[PDB]
Amino acid sequence: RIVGQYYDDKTAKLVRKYGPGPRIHYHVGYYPSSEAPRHTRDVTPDAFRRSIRLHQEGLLRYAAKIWGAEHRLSGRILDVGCGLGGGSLFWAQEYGADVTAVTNAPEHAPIVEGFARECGVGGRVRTLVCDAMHLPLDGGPYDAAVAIESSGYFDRPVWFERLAHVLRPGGSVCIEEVFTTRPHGADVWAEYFYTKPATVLDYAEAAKAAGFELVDDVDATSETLPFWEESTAWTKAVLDSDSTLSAVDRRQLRISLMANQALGAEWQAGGLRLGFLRFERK
Amino acid sequence: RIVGQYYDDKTAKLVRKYGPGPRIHYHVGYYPSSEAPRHTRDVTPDAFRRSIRLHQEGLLRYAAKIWGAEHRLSGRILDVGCGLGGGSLFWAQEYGADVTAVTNAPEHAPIVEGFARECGVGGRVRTLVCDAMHLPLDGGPYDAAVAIESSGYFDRPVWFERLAHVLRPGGSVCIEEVFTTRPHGADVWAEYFYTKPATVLDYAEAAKAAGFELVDDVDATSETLPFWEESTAWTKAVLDSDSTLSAVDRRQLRISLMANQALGAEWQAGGLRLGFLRFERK
Amino acid sequence: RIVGQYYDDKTAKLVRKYGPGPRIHYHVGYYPSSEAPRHTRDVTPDAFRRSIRLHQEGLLRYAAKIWGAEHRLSGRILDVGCGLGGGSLFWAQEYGADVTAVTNAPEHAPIVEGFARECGVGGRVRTLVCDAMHLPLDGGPYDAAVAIESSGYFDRPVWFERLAHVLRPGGSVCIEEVFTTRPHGADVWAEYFYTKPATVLDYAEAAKAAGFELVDDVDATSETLPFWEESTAWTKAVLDSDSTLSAVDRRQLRISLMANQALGAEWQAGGLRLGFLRFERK
Amino acid sequence: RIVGQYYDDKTAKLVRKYGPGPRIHYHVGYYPSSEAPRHTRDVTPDAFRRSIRLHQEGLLRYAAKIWGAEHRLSGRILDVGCGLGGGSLFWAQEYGADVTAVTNAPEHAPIVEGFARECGVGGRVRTLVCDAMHLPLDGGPYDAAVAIESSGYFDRPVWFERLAHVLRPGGSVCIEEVFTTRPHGADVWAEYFYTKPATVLDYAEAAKAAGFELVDDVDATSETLPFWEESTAWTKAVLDSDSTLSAVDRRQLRISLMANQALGAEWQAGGLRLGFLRFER
Amino acid sequence: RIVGQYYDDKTAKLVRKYGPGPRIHYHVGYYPSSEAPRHTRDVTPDAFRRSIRLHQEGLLRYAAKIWGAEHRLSGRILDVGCGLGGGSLFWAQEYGADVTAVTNAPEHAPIVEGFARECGVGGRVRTLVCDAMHLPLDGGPYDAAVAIESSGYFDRPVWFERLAHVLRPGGSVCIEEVFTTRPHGADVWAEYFYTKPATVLDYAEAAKAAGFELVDDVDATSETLPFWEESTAWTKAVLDSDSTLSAVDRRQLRISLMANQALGAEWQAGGLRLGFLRFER
Amino acid sequence: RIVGQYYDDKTAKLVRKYGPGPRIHYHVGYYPSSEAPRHTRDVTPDAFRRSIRLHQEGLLRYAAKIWGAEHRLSGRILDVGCGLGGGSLFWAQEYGADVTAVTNAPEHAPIVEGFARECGVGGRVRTLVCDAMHLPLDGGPYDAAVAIESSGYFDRPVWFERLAHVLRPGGSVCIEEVFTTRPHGADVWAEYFYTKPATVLDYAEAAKAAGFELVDDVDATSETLPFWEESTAWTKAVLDSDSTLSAVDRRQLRISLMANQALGAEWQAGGLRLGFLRFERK
Ligand SMILES: Nc1ncnc2c1ncn2[C@@H]1O[C@H](CSCC[C@H](N)C(=O)O)[C@@H](O)[C@H]1O
Ligand SMILES: Nc1ncnc2c1ncn2[C@@H]1O[C@H](CSCC[C@H](N)C(=O)O)[C@@H](O)[C@H]1O
Ligand SMILES: Nc1ncnc2c1ncn2[C@@H]1O[C@H](CSCC[C@H](N)C(=O)O)[C@@H](O)[C@H]1O
Ligand SMILES: Nc1ncnc2c1ncn2[C@@H]1O[C@H](CSCC[C@H](N)C(=O)O)[C@@H](O)[C@H]1O
Ligand SMILES: Nc1ncnc2c1ncn2[C@@H]1O[C@H](CSCC[C@H](N)C(=O)O)[C@@H](O)[C@H]1O
Ligand SMILES: Nc1ncnc2c1ncn2[C@@H]1O[C@H](CSCC[C@H](N)C(=O)O)[C@@H](O)[C@H]1O
Repeated sequence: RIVGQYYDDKTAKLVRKYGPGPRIHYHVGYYPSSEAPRHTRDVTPDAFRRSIRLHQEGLLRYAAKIWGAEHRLSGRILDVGCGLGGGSLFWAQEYGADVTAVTNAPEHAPIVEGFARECGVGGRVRTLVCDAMHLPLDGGPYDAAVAIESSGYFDRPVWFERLAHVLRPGGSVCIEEVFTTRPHGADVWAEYFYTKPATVLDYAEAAKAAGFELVDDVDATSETLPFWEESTAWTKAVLDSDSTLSAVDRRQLRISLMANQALGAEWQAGGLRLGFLRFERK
Repeated sequence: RIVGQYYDDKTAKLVRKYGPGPRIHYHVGYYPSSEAPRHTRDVTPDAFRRSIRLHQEGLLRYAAKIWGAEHRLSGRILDVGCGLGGGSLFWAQEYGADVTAVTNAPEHAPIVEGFARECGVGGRVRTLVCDAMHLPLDGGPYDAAVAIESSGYFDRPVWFERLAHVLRPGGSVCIEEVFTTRPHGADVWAEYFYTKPATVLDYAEAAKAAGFELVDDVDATSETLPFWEESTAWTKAVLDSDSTLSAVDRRQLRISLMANQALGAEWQAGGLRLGFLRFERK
Repeated sequence: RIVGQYYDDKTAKLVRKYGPGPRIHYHVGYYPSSEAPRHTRDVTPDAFRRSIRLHQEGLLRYAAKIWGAEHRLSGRILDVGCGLGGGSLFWAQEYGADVTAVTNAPEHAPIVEGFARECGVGGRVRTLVCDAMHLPLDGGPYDAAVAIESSGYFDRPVWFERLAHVLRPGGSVCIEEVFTTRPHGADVWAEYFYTKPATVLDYAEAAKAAGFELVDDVDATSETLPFWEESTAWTKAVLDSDSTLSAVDRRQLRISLMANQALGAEWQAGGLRLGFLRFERK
Repeated sequence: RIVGQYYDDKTAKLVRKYGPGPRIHYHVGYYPSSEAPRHTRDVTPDAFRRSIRLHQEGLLRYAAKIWGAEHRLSGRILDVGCGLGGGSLFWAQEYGADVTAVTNAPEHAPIVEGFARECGVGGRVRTLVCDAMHLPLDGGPYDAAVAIESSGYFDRPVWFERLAHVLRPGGSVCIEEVFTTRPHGADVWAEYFYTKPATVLDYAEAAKAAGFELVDDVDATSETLPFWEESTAWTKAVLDSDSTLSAVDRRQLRISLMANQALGAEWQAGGLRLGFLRFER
Repeated sequence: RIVGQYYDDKTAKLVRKYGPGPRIHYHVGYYPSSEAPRHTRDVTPDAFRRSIRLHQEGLLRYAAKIWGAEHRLSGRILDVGCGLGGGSLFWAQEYGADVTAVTNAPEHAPIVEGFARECGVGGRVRTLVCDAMHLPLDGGPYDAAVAIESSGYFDRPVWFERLAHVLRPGGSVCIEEVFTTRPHGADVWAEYFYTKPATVLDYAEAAKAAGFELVDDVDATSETLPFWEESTAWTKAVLDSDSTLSAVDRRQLRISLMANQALGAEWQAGGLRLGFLRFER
Repeated sequence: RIVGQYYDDKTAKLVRKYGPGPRIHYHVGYYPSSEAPRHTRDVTPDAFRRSIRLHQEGLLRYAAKIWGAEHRLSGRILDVGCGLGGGSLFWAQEYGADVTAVTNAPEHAPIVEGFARECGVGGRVRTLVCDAMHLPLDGGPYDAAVAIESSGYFDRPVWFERLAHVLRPGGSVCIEEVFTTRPHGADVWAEYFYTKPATVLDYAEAAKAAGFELVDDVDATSETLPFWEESTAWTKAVLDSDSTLSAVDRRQLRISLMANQALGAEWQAGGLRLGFLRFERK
């Protein structure tokens, strides 16, 4: 949709906040203690940035553990909604996977190829720019598909049909996602990020219809709540310190801070769930 | 029922361990800090008994909070799988509910009424020896059903259907239960307690087919883990201190001790969720 | 006897787990390398059953070696606490002994004679339902008594006195047993098996007061530890593979699994010795 | 200075609260689960003092764990700001260390010595009534120096210079202290106890300039916050229980309660950090 | 030399014993409990080959554990004396490494390449038909070099010199080998397999003179002694089972049995050590 | 007896073999794996010496663990049969004990005071030269007594009476010792070292008579067997390498080697037991 233009235009802010390096993640970070680190020695934007980065990697490491990526994500896999390729390179390098990276933000694909060349995995990571519900996917059967915080953009009934045609029997669909637990329980997240979160039931119903079984359903809501404290704290540090900010840039950072507070309030209100689902194709 | 007789044989040990009347609870306790109490001066059996009982009440006090017991559990309710009446009297005394307590252990029904009479609520607490998913009940339409750690013995598709007919529109089904998060994630729990734990997804599927919306899905695994520490230390204390135990009782307590360690381990292993659900009748 | 009835109720599970006749053993197996067998290709229940049985025979073959069974256990012997006859037939068949097998489980006496008859040794193996430390036995003086993992149920001061009268000068008492090495070092063993383990010192004191010299005190704790690995893996295999198990049997097997881990832990903790003793009558 | 006299004056009000032991401790307690014990039906002053003393002892056990006192704190050590000798005796008895206990409260020195004898380690524990930033180096090189809640009273640069000359190479300097995490973050603590708390960076800079390497930094703010609830409860239990309290001591106790209430609020406000540090020479 | 031709000749007798996989291994097996599996009622040649292949694979899993192949063996590495490529493929597949596989048996090079494709790592595994002590350094610096049972064929000083120029600083050199523990301790092994086994000290001296630091030394003699019992059993199972064996191959098999019997006796005589070593540049 | 003159005269050989340093032990070493280390890089006498020394320290560390020396051996204790003070300094320094070191070899006491001064524990370690069964012991009640491989020289009935007068109630007697398990089962050890080993029963009988209870009985026979391989190997290395040996010194080393082989053969023949006993005064 317009979401590809919305993801295009914030390329600059993502590299500012979640860069640099070759692996830039754009998803919430995982704090296995449900507590944000205390930042004392160093309260500059770069301190929160590196802490956000490290715990965003912690999210991937945690997922590969509970999903047993050693055998389930080491083969030929789809990285649906790849962002800037942080996840894509993570599977390619940590588990040797051959990755097809999918995005509807064209500005992003060349960045992912750059970063893959960079780490030397350009022969095992490929991008393609299309909608993930209409994608023609040459590349034979894939052993798995991973969606880190992108399935909220998808039509789930139709998306799971798509994956049923391109995933071999017994292949996995691994989803990290914001879900509702009550109705409207993720509205702040939904309206601000142009997503349409549903319940875990909705995902399971749509996946069952296309021939997938739910084999794992993990609640990481409490372990990802600290991400909003760090995300907020970073935004405050930039506003507080950098005096080269134009009035326009300063207002976007302000709007980002205002949103991070309302998102963090929602996260703990009990109406949403940060989940890790894994489906197996029947 | 084999398990109905299993519950009858438990009464004496249930009464000794979960303390005297009038409210005797047979569920896990709720430790809001996810820390076990440090019993530093007094490590007697009665000291762990009291702490276990205090937090078993806390479970109910907590559940009353998240479920809005003041309007949702203050009317004509079903208390399904009622144990020795602890939850029955709680709802009847703390929220004025008219409680119909259901159980398949005949030995327990007179116990509960003898305790309801003692508390001056004998006219608003009656029992029904019963299979939860079978009887007609001519108690007119019901405002709510509560099931605290009993629904694991039930055929959830059939049980929700029963409830659909006896519950009024918008009436609630409130569940505290051990669910699986992946297949086999509660095998110790299942085989030791004759229980058939299922995933929260299955509960939602079964309740939907019967006409119920899931409107709340709270986690409390880490807040109930300290209960296994406390229950293990009670059993250790009794084995260490009580020298008037028959070899038969001592063996049961040694067995209970082994079970409590396996259960506490399983609580931590990730395959298991202690959650609170609330459904609403369409 | 409460424990006599406990042994009667065990027969079916004893027969299933410790393999079919004619020699059915109910003691720990003896692994001379203190290593458990690596079952690399076949991890079926029957594969662990066979290995357990092979090493249960090895226990007897080992004990025959260290005890000089050729001259010491080839005559008129008592086999006290005889189980299902495994040891009885071993001594009768491998060393030509005339065996009087003693037990307090009435269900087991016909089992043993049906197996002695099948092996053509029915005239040199008779049973005696009995308390070990009570009956008169008019089997004339005896050359030896053997007690393989049964003496833990006995009053050792009284039991050695009985034996002193029915044994001839220089006759041997051969014991394999779980002893304590410090108080409480075998509490799991004791409470789960209704047993009263004592230190080797107590056995020596009791046997001295009755007229017996201790002439051999062998350790075999580390050589019998692998048995708990094997017994645990058998139980795991049955739970994993056998889908026709009643909830009752499944629960017993889940309980046995928990017990086997606690026992294997206790075997390693230092409070416990699996030893072989030989006494000689003065 | 006036501080050494300030410690002299509160000797009796401090043996009442934290005594009698032979080990009296004057530092916060360590609650490993980060919550105070629920106190049963005994809510008397002695019930709370016993709990306070318990977790005070636990703080030293925990410091001894993370510092590996087995090797690092079992030799010839300085106990810098020994209070009433509770920490000094601890190292002497639990780790077979020889301890030189430094204080600027001359009244406390006899009390530490008397208690060293009654424990039978008087031949392993001597006192030094002096300023910590002017330590007699006659007495040979020391293995380590430990400062439990005393270093907020020190000129850190100067103190670490003194330590650089009395401590062998590789010697450890083990510190438990209230640090700041931001400016004015420990002002209630500072202005009430006459300390100058500084950040962890300040401490590492001063240690560096004297040849010391920061090798360990543990945050124990959460685990010591309940001390203020037990310390507040004890005070309330005293005002509530004994009606044979003079108006003057009843007002001193009251002021301590208001202080404990202000101190515990600042402990959770974010601006402060109860930390454990170790430097190597 | 004559060795490279000696490896060429035994290609068929070695695919028979240790194939077919796509991973064929030519090193002893690792039996972590130090005893061979009791073989049931299936005592056929394939039953033993499967067991031999199992613990051969386990040796590489165990080496990967103690070497931490996650970081050290997951980059651009040399597989020095790659045999039929079983170890090469292992590092490519299990640790996402890029592998240059060196051998002096030219017949083995196609077999390693063919198997690299069939596993889909042919773009991560190239071969080098050359002498290990004359390695082409064009091909950029390597992260590590691994030598599973090949270094007994090497001039260690010269080989480590070559390694010092092709390996980045901090690069690892991971060796599994038969070492001597005393003079003549591996003579059966040496004279049968055309090797010159040396002690661990010899290896560390030669590595040092080329700038390498010995950082790990594990003794696995006990855990690899059962390989000779399984290897002997397999041979017996073949002589016993198939009566359509030519006299010539029946005599070659017989000689291998006498060899395995002499080799396993020397493995327990004390004079030899199956070891795992790691050097850092 | 003459044993003090026998212990005097081998002062030279003990320092040669088990020195130097301040802690020289003269007891068997403890190898927790029951396997002697493989010595390959370095097979000189000094390699075996240091390995013997290290595992002799391992014996003390193991004993303080199973005896909980932190509270049981940190007080005022008797080190009966102190040798050259290795054990004495170990308790004084590792657990802060105040040690009275007893010996009948006067040449040895000044060596122990030297080594105590040396380590700075001269104020907490004192020697006295007398027979351990007639010793006047001023020094109030002692909290414990330790005997590492010396009680074989003592009259056990009489020695335990002595300890009953000087040990406070609840104090420990900690014995490491060679014991017989069969008669004559330690004859090689006994005749060569002028000891009179008895059974564990004999020790318990004598200790019970003077008011002690046996609370711990550990079998370390298998863990100390490797000591004879190292002790032999050292003796061979000295004979093999050192060419400055006189014919007399070379014959004593030969005689020592011949004895170490016969002692090592006895150790595994099953007739002796290397034990760690702990008695508590009633
Ligand atoms: N309809 C659609 N089809 C394909 N990709 C879409 C899409 N809508 C949104 N996306 C992509 O989904 C991603 C959401 S955030 C990126 C997630 C990334 N895997 C990470 O965690 O690092 C963006 O890359 C966005 O471009
Ligand atoms: N099939 C069935 N039908 C109705 N009740 C059942 C049942 N199977 C088990 N139960 C009941 O469910 C309860 C299990 S635990 C007791 C729960 C109680 N609400 C408490 O927390 O104190 C017992 O009352 C048991 O008798
Ligand atoms: N009081 C008693 N008198 C006689 N036998 C007893 C007894 N108590 C228990 N036993 C027996 O002791 C045995 C325990 S285990 C079975 C042991 C058997 N020798 C074997 O190893 O196969 C059982 O036969 C049990 O019936
Ligand atoms: N300038 C100074 N020189 C030496 N000691 C000082 C000092 N200023 C304060 N102190 C001492 O440092 C201690 C602070 S509080 C006491 C801490 C003690 N280790 C305990 O935990 O119990 C007091 O003994 C105080 O007298
Ligand atoms: N001089 C030399 N240069 C390079 N490779 C050599 C060599 N001499 C022997 N080799 C090779 O080293 C290997 C020895 S055995 C094969 C080892 C292999 N890593 C495996 O475990 O399967 C053979 O491939 C042999 O051809
Ligand atoms: N009758 C006796 N009275 C006191 N000591 C004796 C004795 N007979 C032998 N000893 C002493 O007992 C010791 C035996 S060996 C020394 C053991 C020492 N604790 C160690 O393990 O390091 C010698 O010191 C010897 O002199």
